[PDB]
Amino acid sequence: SIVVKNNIHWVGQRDWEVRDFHGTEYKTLRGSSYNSYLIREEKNVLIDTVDHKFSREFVQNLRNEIDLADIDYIVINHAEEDHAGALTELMAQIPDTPIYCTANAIDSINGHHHHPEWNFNVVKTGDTLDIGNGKQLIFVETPMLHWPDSMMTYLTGDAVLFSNDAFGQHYCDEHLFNDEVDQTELFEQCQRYYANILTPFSRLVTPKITEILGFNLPVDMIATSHGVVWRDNPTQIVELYLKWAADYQEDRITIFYDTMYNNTRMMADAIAQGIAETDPRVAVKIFNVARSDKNEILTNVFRSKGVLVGTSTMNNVMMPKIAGLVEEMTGLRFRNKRASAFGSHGWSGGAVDRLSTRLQDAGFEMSLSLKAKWRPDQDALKLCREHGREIARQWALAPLP
Amino acid sequence: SIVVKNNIHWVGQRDWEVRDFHGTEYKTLRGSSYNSYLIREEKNVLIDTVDHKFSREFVQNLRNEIDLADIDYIVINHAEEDHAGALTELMAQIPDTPIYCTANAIDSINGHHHHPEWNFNVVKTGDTLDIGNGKQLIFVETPMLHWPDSMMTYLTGDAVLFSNDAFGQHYCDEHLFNDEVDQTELFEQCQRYYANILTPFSRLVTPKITEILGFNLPVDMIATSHGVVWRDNPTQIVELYLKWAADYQEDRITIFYDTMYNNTRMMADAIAQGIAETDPRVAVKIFNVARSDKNEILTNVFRSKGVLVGTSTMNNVMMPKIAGLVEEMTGLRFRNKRASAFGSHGWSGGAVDRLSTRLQDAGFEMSLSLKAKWRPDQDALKLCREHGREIARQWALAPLP
Amino acid sequence: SIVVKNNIHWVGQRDWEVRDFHGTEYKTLRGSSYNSYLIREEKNVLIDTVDHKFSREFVQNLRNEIDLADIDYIVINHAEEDHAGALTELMAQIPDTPIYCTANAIDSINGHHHHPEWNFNVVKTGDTLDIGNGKQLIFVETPMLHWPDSMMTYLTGDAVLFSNDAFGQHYCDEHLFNDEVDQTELFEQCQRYYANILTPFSRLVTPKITEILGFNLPVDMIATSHGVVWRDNPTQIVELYLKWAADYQEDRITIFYDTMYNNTRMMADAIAQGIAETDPRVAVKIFNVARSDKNEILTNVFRSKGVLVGTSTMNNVMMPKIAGLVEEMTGLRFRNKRASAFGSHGWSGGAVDRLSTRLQDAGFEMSLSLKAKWRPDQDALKLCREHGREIARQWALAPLP
Amino acid sequence: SIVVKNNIHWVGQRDWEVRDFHGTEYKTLRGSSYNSYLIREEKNVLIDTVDHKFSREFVQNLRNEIDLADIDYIVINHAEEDHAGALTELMAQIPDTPIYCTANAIDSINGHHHHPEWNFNVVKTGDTLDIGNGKQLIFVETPMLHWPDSMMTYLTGDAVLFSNDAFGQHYCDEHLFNDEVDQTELFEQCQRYYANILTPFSRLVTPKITEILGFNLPVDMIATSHGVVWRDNPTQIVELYLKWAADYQEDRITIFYDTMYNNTRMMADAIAQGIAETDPRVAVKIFNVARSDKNEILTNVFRSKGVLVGTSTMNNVMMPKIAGLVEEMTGLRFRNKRASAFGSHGWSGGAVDRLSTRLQDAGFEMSLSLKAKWRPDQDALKLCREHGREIARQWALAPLP
Ligand SMILES: Cc1cc2nc3c(=O)[nH]c(=O)nc-3n(C[C@H](O)[C@H](O)[C@H](O)COP(=O)(O)O)c2cc1C
Ligand SMILES: Cc1cc2nc3c(=O)[nH]c(=O)nc-3n(C[C@H](O)[C@H](O)[C@H](O)COP(=O)(O)O)c2cc1C
Ligand SMILES: Cc1cc2nc3c(=O)[nH]c(=O)nc-3n(C[C@H](O)[C@H](O)[C@H](O)COP(=O)(O)O)c2cc1C
Ligand SMILES: Cc1cc2nc3c(=O)[nH]c(=O)nc-3n(C[C@H](O)[C@H](O)[C@H](O)COP(=O)(O)O)c2cc1C
Repeated sequence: SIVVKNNIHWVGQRDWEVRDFHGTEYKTLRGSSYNSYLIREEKNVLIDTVDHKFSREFVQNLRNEIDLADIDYIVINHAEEDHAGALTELMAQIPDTPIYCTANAIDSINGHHHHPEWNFNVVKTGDTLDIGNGKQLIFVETPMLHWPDSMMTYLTGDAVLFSNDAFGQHYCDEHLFNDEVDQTELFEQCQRYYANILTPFSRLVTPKITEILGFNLPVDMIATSHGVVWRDNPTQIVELYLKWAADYQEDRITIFYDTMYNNTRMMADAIAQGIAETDPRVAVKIFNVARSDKNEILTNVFRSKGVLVGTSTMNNVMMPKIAGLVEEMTGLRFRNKRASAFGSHGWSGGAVDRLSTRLQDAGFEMSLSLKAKWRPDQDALKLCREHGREIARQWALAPLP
Repeated sequence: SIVVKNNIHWVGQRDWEVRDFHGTEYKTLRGSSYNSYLIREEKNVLIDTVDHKFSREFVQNLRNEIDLADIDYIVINHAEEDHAGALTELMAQIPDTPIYCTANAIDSINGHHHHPEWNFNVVKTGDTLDIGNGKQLIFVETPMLHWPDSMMTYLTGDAVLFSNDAFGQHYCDEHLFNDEVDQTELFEQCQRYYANILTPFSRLVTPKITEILGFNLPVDMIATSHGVVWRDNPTQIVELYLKWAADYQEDRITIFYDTMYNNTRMMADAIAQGIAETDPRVAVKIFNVARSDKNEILTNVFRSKGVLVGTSTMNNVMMPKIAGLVEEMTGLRFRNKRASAFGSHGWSGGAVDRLSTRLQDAGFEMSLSLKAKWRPDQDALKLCREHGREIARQWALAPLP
Repeated sequence: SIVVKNNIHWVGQRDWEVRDFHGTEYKTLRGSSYNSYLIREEKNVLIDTVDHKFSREFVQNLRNEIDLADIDYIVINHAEEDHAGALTELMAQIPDTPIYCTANAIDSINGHHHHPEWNFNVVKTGDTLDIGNGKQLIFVETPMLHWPDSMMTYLTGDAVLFSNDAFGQHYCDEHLFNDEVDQTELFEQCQRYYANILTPFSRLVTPKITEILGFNLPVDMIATSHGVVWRDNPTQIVELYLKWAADYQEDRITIFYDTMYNNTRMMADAIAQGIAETDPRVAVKIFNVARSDKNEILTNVFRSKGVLVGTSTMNNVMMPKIAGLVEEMTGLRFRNKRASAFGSHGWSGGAVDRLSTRLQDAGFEMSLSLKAKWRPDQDALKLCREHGREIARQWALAPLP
Repeated sequence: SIVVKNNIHWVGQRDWEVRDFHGTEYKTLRGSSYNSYLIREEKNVLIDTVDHKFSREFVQNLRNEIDLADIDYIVINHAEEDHAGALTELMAQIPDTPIYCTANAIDSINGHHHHPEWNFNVVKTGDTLDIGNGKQLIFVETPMLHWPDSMMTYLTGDAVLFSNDAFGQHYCDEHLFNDEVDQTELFEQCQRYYANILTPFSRLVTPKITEILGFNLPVDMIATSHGVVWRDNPTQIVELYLKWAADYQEDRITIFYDTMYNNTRMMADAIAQGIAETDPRVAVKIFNVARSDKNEILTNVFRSKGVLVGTSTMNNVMMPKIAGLVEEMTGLRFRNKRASAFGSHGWSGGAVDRLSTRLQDAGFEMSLSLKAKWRPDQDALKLCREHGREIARQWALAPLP
C-alpha cells in the first residue's frame, strides 16, 4: 500500500499487462490500475475494490494492511467489475460490513454478485458519513457518468474527491501522483479515455461539474479509480473535462477507410492532399481501419471538426469494419461534426451512399459523397483532390487565406 | 512450370505465405495459388496471369518457358488483380498481343491497368478460337460468378475447363492435382471459399452450370485459378456447387456473440445446452466474434439451418464487431435460414432489439429474442436454457424424439 | 452434468472461447474443455476440478449435482491450474475432505494454493480406494506424463481409466463422446496436442502404456481431462500414442523461415521445387514463422522426417522468431529428424551458420547449409532447387522413382 | 511534389498504412514516408527513390514533375528496398541515366535489381558533382550507418544535407517540415528509430558526425529519407544522435518477461515495488513480451540503466519469445547496461540460469538471479521485493534519498 495523504492509503492494484478493456473495444496500450483506498480515522472506510482478476491478491494485500474485521464501512462508487469485482471474496470474510452506495448500485451490485442479503445503505447527494476526528464523507450522485449507479465520495478536511471513473485514465506507473509521471503519456491516456468512454455523456458532464463546484468544497486531491492521483493543480483534469464536454473539436480532419485493393486508399490520399493545400490550418490524420488502432481513430474523430469515411463496395454493402466503426460512433454521439463518404466500386456501387446515410444516422452533418470506379487514373485523382479542396473550403473554421 | 496434360503447362505462382484476401476479410489460413496456363499447339495461348505482387517473377518465369514474342493470344477470364495483376508488366514486353475477354472485362481490365490501347477481342458464350492441331477454345460468359467480367474457357480434345475462380479454393501445395493432396484440407478450403464468396450468387450458380452441361462438352480436367487442378472425378466439385447453391443447410445451429464481461457468453452456453438436450440431431458451434476466425463463423452459418447472435448493449447500440458481421451477412444473402438475437444489458437494453431487426434485414426469419440483466443467476440461466429448448423445437427439421 | 457411465457424471466445463494456452505458446483454435467427474457409489468421489477461470461456476454447478458435504474423497490426478484451479474455492466449503494425489502433487498443489493444512493422502501405483458396491479406484503414477505430479485413476467394475491430460485434446463440443464428434477435427486436435506437449516425454509413453496394459485391466472408456470421453474403441487413442511415441515421422519435409524482403522466402520456394521434382513421395509444407500458426509448424515438424529452417542475417544474428522457435524445439527434443539451414544475407552473413549450429543443439542431424546474397537471381535459384534435389536424395526413405 | 528549398522538390511517397518493417520486427505505428528529392539547377538530379510498393506511383508522379529524359543524374545514398525499390521501374524508362553511389552500393543495387549493365559511378567522400549555377553535390561515405552502401549527399549553396536513413524517423504527416508537426510524436519516433536500428552502430555515429562537422559546411536543412525535413534548428537531431550514441541511459529500469500462469508476473511486480521504494528516482516500466509492442520494450531498454528479464521454465528451456528477444538484443549490442534474470519453475528450473547466461552473451553486466517455485506466497514475494531493493542499491547512479 501507499500513503495518499495522512490516513488515506492506496490499496489498489497495478495492471501493467492488461490490453483489452470492454471486451476488446478499449485497448489499454499503457496498462491500467484499479485504485482502492483505505481511510483510517476513528472509523475505517474502504473505497471501492479492484478488478475480479485480482480478487485473491486484493483481499490478501488488504489483510496485510488491516485486520479485515476492523473495516467499518465499505463504499462502492461504481459496481462495474473492474472496481467491485473483488467484493464477493471480501464479503465472504466480513459479510456483516455495511455497503454505502447509490440506489442504482444495489441493482448493479446484486446483478453481478447475487448477494442481496448484504447490508446496503442507499446514499443520495449530500448525505454524510462521519468517520471521526472531525472528518466526514460526503456522497455525490453522478448517474450516467458513466453508469446509472455512479457516484463520487468527498472526504472533508483532507479534501480528497474519490471520483472513481471520472477524471481517471488507463495508465500504469509505480508512482502514484500526477506530478510524478510523464505528462505527455498522462494527457494522451486522459483524452483517449474521455473520447472513447465519456463523449456520449458530455451533456451531463458540465451540469454535474457545475453542481459539484457549487458545493464550495475545497479539493486538495482527486483520487480516481484508474491511474494517477491528482494532487498537483488537481483541478486541471476538471477543466479539461469542461473543455472536452463542450462538443470539443480542433481544426482537424480525420480520414479513415477500409480497402481491398488500395483504390479507396488512393482516394483518401488525394483527398488529404486537396485539404492540406487548400487550408493549411487543418491537421489531417489518415487511418486504415483494418491496420490501425481503433481507439486512436475515435480519439482523433473526437478531436476533429469533421471526418471522411471510405469504403469499397463488397456485395452491395460496406466493408464490415466500417459498418462496425459507424455503429460504435452512433453510440458515442459525436456532436457538431461534419462528414463525407467516399470509396471505389467495380460496377453498381451503392456502399458509399449506404455509408453516407449511416454517418448521418450517427449524427454527422453530411457533405456530398465522392465515388470512383476501379483504380483512379490521373483524372480521377484530380477529382479526389478537388473533393478535398471543396471539403476544406466548406469546413473552414474561418475565412481561408 | 508443370505439365497439366499434353501441351498445357502450369505457369502460375504458389503463395504459401498469404493470409489476407479481400483486404483482411478473407483469411487464407492455408495459403493460396494463382493458376496461369500456357497452351502450346499450333498457336500459343496464355490463360490468365497472377497476382500483382508476383508480376516480376511471373514474366521472368514465363520467359523461361517460351519466347514472349511467341505468345499468340492472351485470355483473361477475370480481371481481378489476383489473376490479371501481372498484365501490365507482361504487355509492356509484348504490347501487340491480342487479349480475349468479355465485354465487361474491357471495363475491368482498363479500370485497373489504364491501357485502353491494348488489342481487346470481346468474346461471347459459344465463340471459338482455333489453336491448331484440331483443338479450339470455347468461351462461356459467367457474369456475376463472381464479377461482371467473369468467364470460362474450354479447350476441346484435351477437354479442360479453365474455370478461373469457379470451383477453385485457397489452398497451397507443391502438387497440382486434386488426387495428390489431403482431401480433408481440400474440401474444407473449397467450402470455405464458396460460403464466403459465392453464397450471394447461388441463384446464378445452378442455371449457369445447367447451361454449361447442356453444351455436352466432355470434361477431363477443371483447371481453376486457385488451388488444385481437378483431374480425378473432376465433376465432384461441380456437384458440390450444385448442392451448396441450393440454399444449403445442415441440421446445424451456429451461435456467435461479442461480450465485455462474459454475461452474454453465459447466455450463449445455456442456450446451447437447451438445444443439445432437446434435439440431439443438431450440431452446435459457438464462437466469440472477437476471439474467433470470422471466415469460419460464416462457413458455419452457411452450413446451419439457423443462428443465434448475441450482443451486450454498449451506448444503446450493439457491439461493433457484431454490427460489422451482420453487415457482411446482409451482403452474403443467406437464404432459408432462421435467427434469434440475445444478450445482456445493464439497464435499458435496446441492442438486442436493434440486432434482431438487422438480422431480419439480412434475410433471417426471426424467432423471439432473449434478454437478461447483468450476470444471469441460476433462474436466468434456466430461462436461457429453455430458450434453447424452444428454439430447438421451433427449428427442428423433423419431429423430435 | 452428463452421465458418462452408470454412476459416473461429467461435471466439468466447456471452453468455446479459449485460444491461449501456456501463456500464448499453445493456441486452442477449437477451444477446449476441463473434464471433472463425480462418481456416486457408496462413497462419492470427485475426480479433478476445472480451470481457475470457472471456479465459481464449477462449485455452483457441483452444488446443483450434490450437497458438497456428501463428497467423500477428492482425487487430483494433476495439479496444473487448468484442472486444480477451482480447488481453493471448493476447499473453502469442505476443508476437511481428503485429497488423494501423488507425493509430487502435494508440492504442486501447495505450490499454487498455499493451503498445506488440507488433508493430503499420498498414493502410489497399485494403491486402492474402495468406494463400495464392489468397486474401487486404482491409482497409477505417471510422473513426467507430463508433470512430476501426474497420475491416472482407474475405476474397477465400470472399467473407466481417468487419464487426465494423457490421451486428451483441446476440442470443445456439446457432445461428450468420441463417437459423437467430427473425427478429422478430433484427430487433428489429438496430434496437435501430442506434438506440442508430449513429444519430449515420448521415451516415457511406451513403457508406461506397457506397464498399464500389463495390469490386465479391462478398459471400456478412457475419461481424459480435455475433450471427448473415449468410449467407442477407446484403445484407438492408445495405439496412436504408441505410434506417435516411436520417434514418429512421415515422408514429409517442413520448411519454415522468417524474411524481411522475401529473399529467404524465394530460397524456400526454390528448395521446395527441387524436393518435389526429385522425390514426389515427400509431402512438403512451407511456413513463414511471422505469419503462421506456430503450433501448426511444430505439428508438421513432428510429422516430418526433416526440416529446413531459413533466416536472413540481421545485425549479425538470426531473426528473433527463428531463434525463439529453435529454442522451443530444443525443449521438445524431436528425435531421428534431419535439418538444413539456409537464408539470405547482405554482406558478412553468419546467421545461417549460427542457425545451423543451434539446430544441431536442438537435436537435428544437420545437412549442409544454403546461402545466397541479396535477392537470388536465376543462377542462385538453380542452386536453391539443386539444394532441394540434394536434400531429397539424402533424406529419401526409399531408393526414388 | 513539395518545394523543400529553392529548386529542391520533394517527390517522395507518404505511407499512412505501413505497420510492418524489417518483416515484422519494426512496427511503424505512425506510418512512415519515403523521401525522394528532385533538384532542378542547370543539371537535374534525383536523390533516392521510394519503396518498391509504390514504384508505379513514383514514376508517374515523377513524370508529372519532369520529363524523365531531362533527368541528368541519379544519386542512390542507400540501396535498401524502401528507397531504391522503384529503381528498376525508373531505369526501364531512362536506362542510360548515370547512377552515383558508393562502391558497396553497386553490389547492393545489383543484388536486388540484377541490372549490372546500368551506368554506375562510384563516389568516395569528398567527391563532387557540379549541377550548375555555382552549386555542387558533395558525397560523404557513411558505411555501416547503417549499411555498407550508405552515404550522404550535400548540396552546396542551398546547404542541404541529404542524410537518407540517418536522422530520419518513421512518421507520416501531410506537412513536410519538422516545425509543422507534433513535437512529442516526432521525438518519440526519432528515439524509437535510433534505439531499434542504430544502437549497434553507435561507435560509428560520433566519429562520422565529427568528420562531417570538420568540413565546416553550413547546414540549413537536413533532408532525410524518412519523415520530416529538418529545417528549424536542424542541428537538434544531430545533437540527439550524439547523446544517443554515447551508451545512452537514463535513471530507468525496464522489466519484461513472459509467463504461463502469471507466477513470473507476480515476481516482476514485487521486484518493481522493491525498486520504487528503495530509489524513487528510477523510472520503471514492466512489459509482458507476449502482450506488448516489442519495439517499445527495446526503446525502453535503450533508455534504461539496466533490465530484469523473467521467464518460467518450459521443457527445461526458456519461453521462446524471451529467447527471441534476447537474440535480438545480442545483435543490438547495448552497452554499459546491467541485467538480472528471474522467473518461476515447477521442479528442476534451469531456464533462469540459461537466460542469465544469454543476457551476459548479449552484453549485459549480470547481477544475481532470482528464482521461485510455483506461485510465490507472501514469504517468496518479500524475497522478490528485497531483490528489487538490492538491485536498486547496486544500480544506484547516486549515493539514495
Ligand atoms: C469480393 C468482392 C465483392 C465485390 N462486390 C461489389 C459490388 O457488390 N458492387 C460493386 O460495384 N463492386 C463490387 N466489387 C468491386 C470492388 O468494389 C472494386 O474492386 C473496388 O475498386 C475495390 O476498391 P478498393 O481497392 O478500395 O477495396 C467487389 C469486389 C470484390 C473483391
Ligand atoms: C462502456 C459500457 C457501456 C454500456 N452501455 C449500456 C447501455 O447503453 N445500456 C444498457 O442497458 N447497458 C449498458 N452497459 C451495461 C452492459 O450492457 C452490462 O454490463 C452487460 O451485462 C454486459 O454484458 P456482457 O458481459 O455480455 O458484455 C454498458 C456497459 C459498458 C461497460
Ligand atoms: C536491419 C537490417 C540489418 C541487417 N544486418 C545484416 C548483417 O548484419 N549482415 C548481413 O550480411 N546482412 C545484413 N542485412 C542485410 C540482409 O541480410 C539482406 O538484405 C538480405 O538479403 C535480406 O534477406 P530477407 O529478404 O530474406 O530478409 C541487414 C538488413 C537489415 C534491414
Ligand atoms: C508445458 C509446461 C512445461 C513445463 N516444464 C517445466 C520444466 O521443464 N521444469 C520446471 O521446473 N517446470 C516446468 N514447468 C512448470 C512451470 O515452470 C511452473 O508452472 C511455473 O510456476 C510457471 O511459471 P509462470 O506462471 O510464470 O509461467 C512446465 C509447465 C508447463 C505448463
